[PDB]
Formats: sequence, structure tokens, C-alpha cells
Amino acid sequence: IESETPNLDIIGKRIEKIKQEHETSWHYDQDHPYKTWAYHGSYETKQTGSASSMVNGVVRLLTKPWDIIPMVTQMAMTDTTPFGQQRVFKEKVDTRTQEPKEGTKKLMKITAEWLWKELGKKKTPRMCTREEFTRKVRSNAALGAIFTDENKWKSAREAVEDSGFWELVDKERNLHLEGKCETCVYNMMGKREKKLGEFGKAKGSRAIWYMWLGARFLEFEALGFLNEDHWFSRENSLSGVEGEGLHKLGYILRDVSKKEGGAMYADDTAGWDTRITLEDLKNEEMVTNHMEGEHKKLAEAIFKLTYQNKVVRVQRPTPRGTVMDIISRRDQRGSGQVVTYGLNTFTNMEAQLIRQMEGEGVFKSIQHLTVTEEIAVKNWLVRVGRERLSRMAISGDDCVVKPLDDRFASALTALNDMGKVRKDIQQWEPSRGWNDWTQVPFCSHHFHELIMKDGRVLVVPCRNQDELIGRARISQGAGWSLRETACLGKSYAQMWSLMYFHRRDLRLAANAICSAVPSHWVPTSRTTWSIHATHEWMTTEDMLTVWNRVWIQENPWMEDKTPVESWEEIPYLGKREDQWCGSLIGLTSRATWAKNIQTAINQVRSLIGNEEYTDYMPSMK
RNA sequence: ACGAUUAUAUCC
RNA sequence: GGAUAUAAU
Ligand SMILES: Nc1ccn([C@@H]2O[C@H](COP(=O)(O)OP(=O)(O)OP(=O)(O)O)[C@@H](O)[C@H]2O)c(=O)n1
Ligand SMILES: [Mg+2]
Ligand SMILES: [Mg+2]
Ligand SMILES: [Zn+2]
Ligand SMILES: [Zn+2]
Repeated sequence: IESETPNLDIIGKRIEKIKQEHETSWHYDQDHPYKTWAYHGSYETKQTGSASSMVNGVVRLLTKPWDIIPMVTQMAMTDTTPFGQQRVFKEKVDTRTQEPKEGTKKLMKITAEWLWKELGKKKTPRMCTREEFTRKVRSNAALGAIFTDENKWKSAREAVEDSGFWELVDKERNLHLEGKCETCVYNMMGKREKKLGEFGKAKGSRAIWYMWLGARFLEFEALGFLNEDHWFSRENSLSGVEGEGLHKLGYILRDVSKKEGGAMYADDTAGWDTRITLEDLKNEEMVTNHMEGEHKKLAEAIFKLTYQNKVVRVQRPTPRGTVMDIISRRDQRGSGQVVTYGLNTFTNMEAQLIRQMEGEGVFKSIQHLTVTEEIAVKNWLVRVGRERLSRMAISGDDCVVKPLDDRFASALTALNDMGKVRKDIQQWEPSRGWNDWTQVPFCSHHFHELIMKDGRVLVVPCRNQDELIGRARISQGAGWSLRETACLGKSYAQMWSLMYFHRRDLRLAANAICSAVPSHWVPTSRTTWSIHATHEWMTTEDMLTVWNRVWIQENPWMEDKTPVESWEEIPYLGKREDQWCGSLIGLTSRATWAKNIQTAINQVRSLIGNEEYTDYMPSMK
């Protein structure tokens, strides 16, 4: 029922080309685990990825009360080995979403058409240039070379400056213009990030899919305009937040909460990219209806031949050593495509609008839309669609919706039938809604209204303190380190004083870390540094300069631009709120840690060696 | 060898 | 503008 039906007239040449370069080892394993993906063959390969973690000695030594807290100490780097990847693959990528019902599809298509038109009122699809690509791509961006003709260069920078790289692009750009595709294949790797381990094992996290550099240009050429012209900015899309930094997102939530409506809902979707249906992809492609000429053909080539027909190359442990599987999947979002963020935001705006529609009873059944319901839907979009859009903040899969009323919480038949099944809740269990916008999660944070001593008001980002301390105590790599990650620890402290200055433990811990890290060191990478013989790196005073720059000078929501003169003027959350968000104030282990903080600082100093040190601790009493 | 999109800090 | 670091989807 759920097996994948490949279109070999479209993906056929790609698979043959991969096979041709690997005839020595190409077989057809009949023990392949793929249940929902078409499988095409395997061949020998070598293991890539990692599952180890390095300890950040300076931060661990300075956060002792948290040694006894498993929400801190179980933090690890993810497992990006093929073992780690196949786990994630069996858990979430190797799944199938049921085709939505005919009423759902009519609802999605109507809404997507109205959305593309609203997004396009003040923007125009356009091609992007090779010069634009050459200026944007990082010099060390992955080449991701699939075939040997593509493995000539040592960096993306070198590749983009060779006319031979652009000859490969031209060969394939010409195929796309005829409607054929021969080289656009996805690499696959696991996302390296920080995730809580369980049972002494580091966990995988997610799949990252990337085509080779030439195919990524071709993506960019046809579809980069969604990003480069900022289609999903809040100004253009009403719901998006593209371009707004994390720290300013609380200001958007406060404005959404000014609206009249029900609770504030922020239902996460479980494995959003794996739940993108071919219906979703075909509604996304409707942007080509606003294109012309050569552009329309290149976009359509990308959507049809590379997004709706993906050939993937993924590693897999097998008792005879690691192999590489050549699989294929017509739906899903390939997390790594140029459209990932933007089209995730698009479809998630479309899904939330529909859920709002269900809540208001515009339509009543997803099995079929009556003509009078199609009329009601279109007239609803015309009448209120733009206002319903502004009741949302949507950053790809992450969303906050303040609906008209709380019928939303139990309006789940369209949401579930589109595949957008909520995380950590039953299919038909009503949603949990916040009636206080400062408690709403959005992009892994919530936001507090912080009154300053002037009486001015900041909105500041905040999360459970154990997540922050956990992440600061580990890094990529292996084993233990002290000197090699001291500047990294100072980097974390700088983040803490700028974004979470309002948490007592974090502001104490940050000053302690700065007091312990040699003050003339400057990071040149995660594990390397240089010594400015006469400049101190990021003293107290220029940390306070950064704080005033971000929260006052450049803060559009701060009218009075009067600087703050002293770290002691910069306030904290109220104690109860600090505690509610994981503060250890009130615990005796923390009062001890604090009272004796200079001892631990002097201990780290001695372990690092004889260097010049500065005491950031008098910034607080 | 190291995805896309984006913010901030730093260094050049 | 680039690189690094961090963070977010
Ligand atoms: N490093 C990342 C993280 C996320 N995303 C995109 O943003 C979507 C939503 O991100 P998130 O909600 O953090 O992950 P999910 O895939 O939803 O996984 P889960 O919610 O199960 O943690 C992902 O599906 C992915 O397509 C991405 O491109 N790159
Ligand atoms: Mg999700
Ligand atoms: Mg989130
Ligand atoms: Zn192609
Ligand atoms: Zn908080």
C-alpha cells in the first residue's frame, strides 16, 4: 500500500550514471531496509560521520552545581555515522503519508493559489545570476561531487572560478531546458548538533540532503528569488519572520497577542520535511504560473525533475562494511534544497490558514468540498485571509497562531489529513494553548517583558536554563579539552550576557568564564587562537557596548536611545520567573558555587597556565 | 570532507 | 565584503 512507485523515465539516467561509475561493486541487496523508498542498488563506500563529543573544560569546571542535573549532563553531539543516520531514516524518513482526501486537496490548491497571488502582489519571480551565486556561496561550501567529472576542485571558491565547472552546469542546464535531468543527485548526511543522549548513547537527529554545487546553482538560478527577494518577510507575507533575528521575535509575538482571539497555539509538527506530500510539492510549484519564458522552464525542471523525483545516495552499515544505497522518493522536502526555509514557511502558512478555516466552520468535511463551500472559502480568503495571516508568526515548521476563537484547538481533520501530524499529542487530542504570550515557545525560545530601571521595556529571549548550560559544556570533537576551548567558552559567555543577561546564574557564570579565560586570546576557530599582545578581547566595557548596540541603539522597539551606563543597571527577571525557567537560585549548591566562585576561577586559571587574566566579576556586587 | 535560509558577535 | 564562532528553521 505504501511502497514507492519510481518514474524511471525521469530518474533513470541518473541511476545508470551512478551505476556506471561503480560497476565493480554495484549489486542489488535484497536485505535493504527501505520500506517506503524505491531502492535501486548499492556499492562499497567508506564510513563518514561522527558520534563523539568533546567536553569544554572551562565551562564544566565553572558550572559545578549542574553536574548533578541530567538535563545538562546528558547533552551530546548527535550521531552522524551511518548507524546514526539509518536510525533516523527508519524512525522518520522511511515513512509514508496517506494521500489527502479530495476535499483537502481542493482546500490546499485554492489556498495555495490565493497565497502565491498575495505573496506576488509586490514581488515578481525572477532568475538569479551566476555572479549572484558566486558572491553568495561560501568559499568552503560542500562541492558534494556525485560523479567523477565533478570531483576536480578543492573548494567551492576554486570551482566557481573555473570555466570548466560552468561547462558542467551548462550541459545540465541545457538538459533541464529540454525537460530532462541527468546529474542532479542528493548527497545525504546527518545533522551535527547538540541533542540529549539516552542510555549512554548519542542520538541521531535528522537527515541533511544536498545536491552537488552545480545542481545547487541550478536550484538557486530558478528559485533563489524566494530568498534573495525576501518573499517570506513579515512585510511581504504577513505571517513570516524571515530576516528578524531570534532576539526580536518576542516583539512579534507581543503584537500578535494584541489581536482579539483565543489562546496562542504553537503546535510543532513531527518531522515536517518527511510529511510534505506530493500535493504539497505540486502546490508549491504553482509559483511557476507567475513565471515566463526560459525561467518558467528552468523552475519547472527543478520542481518536477529534482524536487518531485529525488535520487538519493545514503550510507548504510552492513556486516561486510559500509555500503551506499541509491534510493528514490517522489515526495518529502529534501532538507537542503534552496527552497527549504521558504517553501516550508509557504506550506505551513497554507496549512495554518486551513486549520483556522476548519475552526471557523468555513468548510465542514475534508472528504469533499461542496461548490457552496468552495465559494465560502474563496470569499473567506478575500474577506479575512490577510487578517488571518497576520494572526500568525511562522518560521518554516515553527508557528504561533492566535486564532479567532478556541474552536481551533479541536479543528484537526484538515491538519491530520494534510499529513501535518502534531508532535507529542494524540492525533485527535485537542491542542494545548497558551493564554499568556510570554510563555509561548517559538524557535526554541519564549519571551519575557522585562522592565528596566528607567522604566523602559525590553522583550528578551529566554529558554530553560539547563538547555543553555548543557550546550555550552560540549562541542564537536572528542575527549576533553581546556585551553583549546577556552575562547569557545568565552564565546558562549558573550552570548549569555547579550541574550540571557537577565538570568542570574547565566550572568554570574558568564563573568566567571570570562574571568578564567586568558583575556588577550582571540578565537581564530573553535580550537585555535592568536594572542593580541596589547589588546584585551571583549572586556566588560565593550560587552556593555554590544549590549547597548543591540538592545537600545539598533532596537526598533526602543524609542529612547539613552544608553545604559553600567552592567548593574541592566536588570534580571524576577526571582520567581528566573526560577520557573530553571534558575538554581535558592538551592544551597548554587549559594556555595557563587560564594566561592573566585576559587573555581583561580583553579581554571592555574590549569590553563601563566597568562594575562582580567577579572570580569566586579561588573556585579 | 563539511545543506539551504537567517540573525548576532568578533576578527580581518 | 570575507572568515570564524554561536544560535535559529
Ligand atoms: N537544521 C535544520 C533544521 C530544520 N530544517 C528544516 O526545518 C524543518 C523543521 O525544523 P524542526 O521543527 O526543528 O525539525 P523537524 O524536522 O520538525 O523535527 P522535530 O520537530 O521532530 O524535532 C525541518 O523539517 C527541516 O526541513 C532545516 O532545513 N535545517
Ligand atoms: Mg517540527
Ligand atoms: Mg521550535
Ligand atoms: Zn538535473
Ligand atoms: Zn523564561
